[PDB]
Amino acid sequence: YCQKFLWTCDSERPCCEGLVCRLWCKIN
Repeated sequence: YCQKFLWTCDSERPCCEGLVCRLWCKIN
């Protein structure tokens, strides 16, 4: 799955649509 908001993402792990992969997955 994509990483949920508080689910810290890595640049190897995609963020959900509308979310940016910062330190953690941030919503726009």
